Amino acid sequence: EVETFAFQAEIAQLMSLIINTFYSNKEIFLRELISNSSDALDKIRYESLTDPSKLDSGKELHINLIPNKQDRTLTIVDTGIGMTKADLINNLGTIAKSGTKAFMEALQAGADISMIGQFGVGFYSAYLVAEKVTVITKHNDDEQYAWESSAGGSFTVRTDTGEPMGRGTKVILHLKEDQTEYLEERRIKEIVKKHSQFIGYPITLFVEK
Repeated sequence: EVETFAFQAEIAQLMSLIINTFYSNKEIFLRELISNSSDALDKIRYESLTDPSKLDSGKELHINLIPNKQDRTLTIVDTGIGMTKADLINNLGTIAKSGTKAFMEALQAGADISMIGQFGVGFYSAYLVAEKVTVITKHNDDEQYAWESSAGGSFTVRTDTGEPMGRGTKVILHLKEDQTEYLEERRIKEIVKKHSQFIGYPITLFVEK
C-alpha cells in the first residue's frame, strides 16, 4: 500500500526554485541535513531526561554518512527522535508553508539560497544535488515508514519493509549524474570540516570497498 500526496503549492514552488535556480554552492545541502539530524537528536535527548525509557529503542546518539558509488547514493543516518506518519505528511515535521514564505521574502531582500536553514526548510536543499530523495524513519510512537519524492509535485508514503532502524531517520540522496563528487571521501570530509566541525554528536564517514 502506497499513498500519494500533493505538496502544498508553496512547497512545490520552493522545490522548483531549488531545482531550477542557478546556484553553484550546492555543498550546503550536507550542512543542512547534518543540522536537522542534530536537532532530531537533541529532541530525543530532551525527552529522555525525564523518561529514560525513550531510549529503549537505542541508546547511541550519532550521525552516519554513507556514500555508495554503485547505487549513486549518499545517505545521512541519525538516531534522533524520528518522525510519525503524521509528521512525514506534514512536510517532514517542519513549518514549511510559512518558512517558505519567509525564505522567499528574504531572497527578494537580498538573502542567498545558502540561508535556507534559517527558515526551517533546510531539508529541501537536498534537491540541489539529488534527483530523488527517500526518507526512512521510525519514531517511538509509530511504525517504520518510507517517504519518497522526485519533486514534480507529489510525494509517497508507505510502510517500510527494509531493515528495521530501531529509532531515527535515514535520508537517502539519489544523486544527479553530475553531482557524484559528493560520494568522494575527500569531498565529504572537506564539507564536514568546513560547515559541521562543532556538531555535538559523533559524525562517522563510512568508506567503501
